[PDB]
Amino acid sequence: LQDGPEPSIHTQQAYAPEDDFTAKWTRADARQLQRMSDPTAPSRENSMPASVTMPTVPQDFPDMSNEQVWVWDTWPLTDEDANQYSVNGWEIIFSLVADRNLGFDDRHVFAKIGYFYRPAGVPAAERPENGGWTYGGLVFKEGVTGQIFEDQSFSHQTQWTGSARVSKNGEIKLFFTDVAFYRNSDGTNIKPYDPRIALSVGKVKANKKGVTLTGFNKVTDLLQADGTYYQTGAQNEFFNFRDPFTFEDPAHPGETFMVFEGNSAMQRETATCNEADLGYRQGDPYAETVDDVNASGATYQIGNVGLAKAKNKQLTEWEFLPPILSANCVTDQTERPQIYFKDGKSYLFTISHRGTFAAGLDGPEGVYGFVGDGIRSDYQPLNGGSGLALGNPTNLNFLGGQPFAPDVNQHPGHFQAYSHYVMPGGLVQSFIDTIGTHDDFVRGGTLAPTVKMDIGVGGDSTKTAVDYSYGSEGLGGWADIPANKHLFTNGKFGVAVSDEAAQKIRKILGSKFDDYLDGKPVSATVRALIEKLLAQYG
Repeated sequence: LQDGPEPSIHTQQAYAPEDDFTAKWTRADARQLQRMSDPTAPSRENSMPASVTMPTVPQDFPDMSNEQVWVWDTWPLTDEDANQYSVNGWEIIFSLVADRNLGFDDRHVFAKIGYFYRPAGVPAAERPENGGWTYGGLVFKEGVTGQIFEDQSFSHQTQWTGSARVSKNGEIKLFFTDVAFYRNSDGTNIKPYDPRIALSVGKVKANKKGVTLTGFNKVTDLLQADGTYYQTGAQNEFFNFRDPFTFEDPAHPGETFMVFEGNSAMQRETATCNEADLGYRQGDPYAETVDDVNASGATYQIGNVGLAKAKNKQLTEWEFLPPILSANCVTDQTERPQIYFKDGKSYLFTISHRGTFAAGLDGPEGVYGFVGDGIRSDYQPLNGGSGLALGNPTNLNFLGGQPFAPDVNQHPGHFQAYSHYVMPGGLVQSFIDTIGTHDDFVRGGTLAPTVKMDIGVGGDSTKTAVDYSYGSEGLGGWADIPANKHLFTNGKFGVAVSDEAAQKIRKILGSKFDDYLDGKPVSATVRALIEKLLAQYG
């Protein structure tokens, strides 16, 4: 470690979900990122430690849709424990997609949700190089998602990132960010954009030929920024509010929660930070003062992670709770939060950009993570108090550049991955933004290879380490989003089954089972036979 401030003291102690306690990712904590960087690291080489750095993705990569669409933020079908699902023999994922004719950086304001599917139960050695995914098309019919907005004057209307909860009958509750924009030809705002957390219910139809979705005809407006906990358009027209992830906390059975990205609810140009945001230990010769930080420009970076609680079992109404993490004077963007449970801990994982860090701070693109003894706790930022769990290869000694303009001295993998999502067993999937150098670089718009991050190394819950023996030197399969639970369902009855049971069921039963799963009527005798067999494994 290079000389610099000690990290902030955190206890990991749990509070009630309803308590007004918000953990801080402090300036002291984040300055550990500079301390971890090797200052000797020569041009275009990685300066961050290998154990918290994503293995390098090759610039020669396959495209998952054969270039039919641009693909980025992607998510599996999940249950309340974040297990990932196949339905009737098909792994299914949702992704943000855009018309491949657009410049990659114009994707955001024309984003739509589509889906991919592939056979479940295929060993890695038998899977196609590109992941073996088939593009299923768009989820929503034209015009459906605009229905929640009173002001229909929008210039752009998009579907942004969320999650998808699957029920045993193959019903899906798709949580997503429904966004209306109001812009001039030149890209400037008329009035503030309007991002909302929404739900649409639909259903999987799956047979031998493939997967189609029904429903997704109605959208329920669930949440919009409030102004007390989560910043609004009036407080800051470029406020962040997006990315719903729902789950059950083992410590609170029978409730459903949601994390999402917000911003601390301060008036943009009146925002300030205070001592706690800084978090320096008494006496530290590297401590900063509140006045200095308030001077620096850092008060414009006030990202947080929110919590909400469902007010019914249908998940159609929610209540805001106080934020669980704030990054005031640290970063603008604590994106795509999820809660991951392991060894009796709550791990909050989030992603952030290099560019969004406050003045005086810096770090790689990628996964930042926090650990604690509850979903609301005094979270301990992982790995030396830094927060860094999985950064893209980065020379922190040189400028970051941008995915559309790489710096001459920067690692060509600086923007190789984004919208990372942690899957069961610490497997991390992400999409490729840019790979290459100043004058020879390519855009991705397809998923990277899945990698493996071991969480809680050496008995120490605050430490993570990349497993470089996974796949081919740390790189697993292209777009590998594997299911660990397997639904069989006729659309009414269903069971969720393990990998091994899925295999045995598919082999034992015959074509009447294929009819059953396709929703065709069968005799009561044949049905009871099928369903009694299933029930043994659910």
